[PDB]
Amino acid sequence: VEYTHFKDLQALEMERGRLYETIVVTWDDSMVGNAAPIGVLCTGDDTVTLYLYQGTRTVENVLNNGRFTVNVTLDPLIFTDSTLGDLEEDMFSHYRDFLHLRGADAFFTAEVVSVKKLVKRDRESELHVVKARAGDVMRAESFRMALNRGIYAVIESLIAYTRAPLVLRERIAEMNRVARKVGGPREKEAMRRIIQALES
Amino acid sequence: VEYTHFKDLQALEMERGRLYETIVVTWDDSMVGNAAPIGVLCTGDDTVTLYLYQGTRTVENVLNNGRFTVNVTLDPLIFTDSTLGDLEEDMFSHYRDFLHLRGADAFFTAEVVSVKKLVESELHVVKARAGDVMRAESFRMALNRGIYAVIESLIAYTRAEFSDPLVLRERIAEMNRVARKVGGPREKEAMRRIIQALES
Ligand SMILES: Cc1cc2nc3c(=O)[nH]c(=O)nc-3n(C[C@H](O)[C@H](O)[C@H](O)COP(=O)(O)O)c2cc1C
Ligand SMILES: Cc1cc2nc3c(=O)[nH]c(=O)nc-3n(C[C@H](O)[C@H](O)[C@H](O)COP(=O)(O)O)c2cc1C
Repeated sequence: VEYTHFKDLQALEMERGRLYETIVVTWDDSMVGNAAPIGVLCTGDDTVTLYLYQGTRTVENVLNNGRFTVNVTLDPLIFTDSTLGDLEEDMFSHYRDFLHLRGADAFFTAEVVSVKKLVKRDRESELHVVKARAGDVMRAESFRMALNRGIYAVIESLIAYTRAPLVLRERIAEMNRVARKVGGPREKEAMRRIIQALES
Repeated sequence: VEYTHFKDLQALEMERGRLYETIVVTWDDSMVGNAAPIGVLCTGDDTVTLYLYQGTRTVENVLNNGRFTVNVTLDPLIFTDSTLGDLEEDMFSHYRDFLHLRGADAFFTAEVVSVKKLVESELHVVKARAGDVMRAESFRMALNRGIYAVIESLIAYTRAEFSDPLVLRERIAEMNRVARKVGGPREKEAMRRIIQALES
């Protein structure tokens, strides 16, 4: 596809504080491409943060060269093929000396400005918090939106509500976590309203 | 907000065989507005199908006057408020002899062309023709859960070794149901690959 060059992330309509599901493309020093789904937190007009688990090709590539592209797509097969295994050589395109996803609705180049270790606890792992600056922002005519799970978590909770015991509370809890993790104040307020109606 | 008029559903990039999550606005004889989330199956350039469970105001209104609008929004509080209770009067607007959702990114008028009663619960299958298609500048996409069903399945997949096979089995089963019901060939194929990978 053909890309139009834009100044920054506002052309992708990314909003400060939201986490976007994206395909992150990285490469080793032989320029062998790697792709994987990674959440990308928008922190400002031209900055993002990534939270990267240890021992993946994504983190090792990124810590080795400080470079990556973030790629917007809504194709479930790209998310699937880059999770179950590796994308084929032909899924990688060059842009200057960055690689990106062939056929991405939008991508931006990114350079690492800081990295920080971080203990994660849920249900203990150590992660890298990688803050980056966006360089060139490339948008195709096929771009519509960057994928965000906030609206989906509210929708799944409403559907569960319409059919409302331990599983339900559990579903509502997973969805609330997702909404707080990735969403904005409207999503979080939606979740509050739903939990309120469930308590009643 | 301002709308542009369009001929058919292609303007909203709805695809045949996909189910969209929308707000359906209906009204009684006194033109009292009702809004509720309803799935809308796109069946062609200007046709849709709705599946309407018994005993809602939505079905009562639609079977009574054979008219409604389908309204595109991604606002989580609108889905939430119209599920938990009722939208207030200022949430309805006029278009010709139809009501629509005030502030919708897009809406279309629809006229019932046939209805069929299905049998536990009673269900009405309502086929309708799309009339005027009205698109605002804020329009990006109509909401569809297919990509989210894949996304949820892939996260569950990456967490496979760390959770109990039973909840995992059930979550994949349910995301499979969603992709089947709402999704296109790519989402269905994605789910097929995921389930296969889990079985290996
Ligand atoms: C939708 C989704 C979101 C994900 N987000 C992250 C994330 O933000 N950070 C991370 O380290 N891994 C994340 N992952 C998991 C990685 O994609 C997964 O570990 C992948 O196998 C890494 O492969 P790699 O070794 O090629 O880098 C995510 C996976 C999915 C399916
Ligand atoms: C995301 C979502 C999709 C829904 N889809 C349908 C559907 O297609 N058909 C239906 O009968 N009800 C559907 N519902 C449930 C109704 O919205 C719900 O019963 C609502 O309370 C009806 O309100 P009413 O009495 O104003 O019509 C859906 C609910 C949600 C949250």
